[PDB]
Amino acid sequence: GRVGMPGVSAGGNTVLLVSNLNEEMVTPQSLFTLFGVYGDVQRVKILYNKKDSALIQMADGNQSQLAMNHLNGQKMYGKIIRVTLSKHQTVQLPREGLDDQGLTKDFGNSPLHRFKKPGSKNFQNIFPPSATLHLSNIPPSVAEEDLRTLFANTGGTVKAFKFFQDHKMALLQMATVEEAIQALIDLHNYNLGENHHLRVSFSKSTI
Repeated sequence: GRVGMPGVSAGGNTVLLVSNLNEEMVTPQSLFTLFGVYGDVQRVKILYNKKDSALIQMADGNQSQLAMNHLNGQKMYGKIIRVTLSKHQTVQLPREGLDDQGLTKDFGNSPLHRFKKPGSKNFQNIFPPSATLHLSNIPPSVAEEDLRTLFANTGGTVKAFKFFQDHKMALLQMATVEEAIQALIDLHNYNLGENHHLRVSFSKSTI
């Protein structure tokens, strides 16, 4: 085992509340890979009842408070993206994963992620943002010829792409860290190929 303490850095709540959204990226995979790159993630949900808000579910023990503090005011797309630890009961999704309505997203199957606890490929339980964007996914149906249109809409003006010649993985460079985080988030699920974005993330390397 690796856990058994009588508590954790959040409390055992497995939830993370968010506000001040743009309603233009805080719904699809983009938000899910946001909290999915800033740590482990259990689920997602969105709400608009007389107020714009959303909710994520996480491992609430060493990444939800970090992601909370750093995303609570980073304006990486055009909004304060307010964030806090939640204060109410967890979600329930007794349905297949969409609560038969769609405002919920039991995407915990991580169909675009392979994150794990510290011990390999990570040693900080989260990933800090940088202008460099390392990945695994380079399908034969999207390459520079379509990645051009992708980065041409992410936020920067480079996404310098460099890829292997004996594997299916690569790396990208945005012009700045803010558009870097928002660019790999925006394209984290954009390739439409057999590798269907195994992942994109930050690295110490450069291009």
